[PDB]
Amino acid sequence: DPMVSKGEELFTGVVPILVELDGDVNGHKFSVSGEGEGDATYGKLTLKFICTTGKLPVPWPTLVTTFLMCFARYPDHMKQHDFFKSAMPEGYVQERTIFFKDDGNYKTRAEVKFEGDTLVNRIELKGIDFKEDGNILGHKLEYNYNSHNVYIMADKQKNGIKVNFKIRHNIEDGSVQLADHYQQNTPIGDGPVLLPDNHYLSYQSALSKDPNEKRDHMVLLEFVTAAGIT
Repeated sequence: DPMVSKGEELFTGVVPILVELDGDVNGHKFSVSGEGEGDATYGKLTLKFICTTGKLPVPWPTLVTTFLMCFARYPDHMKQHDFFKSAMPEGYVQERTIFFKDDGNYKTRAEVKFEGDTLVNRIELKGIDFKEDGNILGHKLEYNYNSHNVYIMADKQKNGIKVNFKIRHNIEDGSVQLADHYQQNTPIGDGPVLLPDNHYLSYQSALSKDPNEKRDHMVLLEFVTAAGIT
């Protein structure tokens, strides 16, 4: 399939990644840069993020979803359902609203695209209605992360996809902070794209710290595999 060949041919080896985020949560401003690499053959991403403005005013884990679904491993039987790659190199727009239960919300807009050989994820994040002493602005979320299925459906009328999922962030007292994600993706280009049958992506995420890093930061290792169409 000459289509499966193209956007796909972009992802067959290891691909450098750049991430840039401009954040304002309750008038708390911040910027984050990230660098790393994706190997979609194995559904694998390794990135390190740095708050370049000092202290991150929210928990790092609250940002993991926002900080690259084109790096999912789609099984051979499922290649015709990989929207993310199909949109490349021109890229796509990924927009979210993420509702933190009993707290504020983030609204994000991202452009995911190639800049030459580098895959680039440019983000703007606005958070509003947060509690200064909640689990988010009060930094009460543990530095870890649970595995999660993400359910993808076609959005045929917007020539793109809808993604819907919940993330439970562990709180220090042992309870959980629910973060309800609503997502929409649309191609940046005017060309054809693969619009998938309902399926899901399985996410495993591991959060760590660089022992030689003084700045406020996050090392993220994600494995992501498409499933749910046998």
